Amino acid sequence: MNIFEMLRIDEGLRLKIYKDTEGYYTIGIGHLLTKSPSLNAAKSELDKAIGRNTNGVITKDEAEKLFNQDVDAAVRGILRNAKLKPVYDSLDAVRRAAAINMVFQMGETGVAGFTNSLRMLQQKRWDEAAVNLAKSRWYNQTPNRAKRVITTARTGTWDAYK
Ligand SMILES: [Cl-]
Ligand SMILES: [Cl-]
Repeated sequence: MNIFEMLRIDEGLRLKIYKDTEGYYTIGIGHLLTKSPSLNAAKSELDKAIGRNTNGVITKDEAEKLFNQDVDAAVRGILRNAKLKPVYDSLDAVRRAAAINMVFQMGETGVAGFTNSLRMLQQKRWDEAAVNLAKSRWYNQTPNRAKRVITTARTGTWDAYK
């Protein structure tokens, strides 16, 4: 298991513009296109992202390209973030995959927020970070995926994904 296969499971793959859980226009593997209510602002964002006139439809390859750029951007957002980096640097490789999952889904600003959990993760207080992470909108909105990420953080194993 790795961060790519982990996220591919959690986000699925979709070759046509679609709406995410929050109602936002998305495509491929969890690639947010826009928060605007326009299928047209979205077809616009999509085209600019792909470099061609897609008509709201992309291939596996294009989707994978987006995916790769987004995992890359999550990692880099973590490493640049003064709040995130040290927590991240302190973790093992499995747990790191979890942090990355969180960032890809909710953005660096969101996670950077989770102050208390961050502190407990760093202190390697596993059970408690898991309890605190659950007290969030995130968990309440997408509980099964959140449970998977949270077990990954708690345990340091890929159990939840096998
Ligand atoms: Cl992009
Ligand atoms: Cl879910």
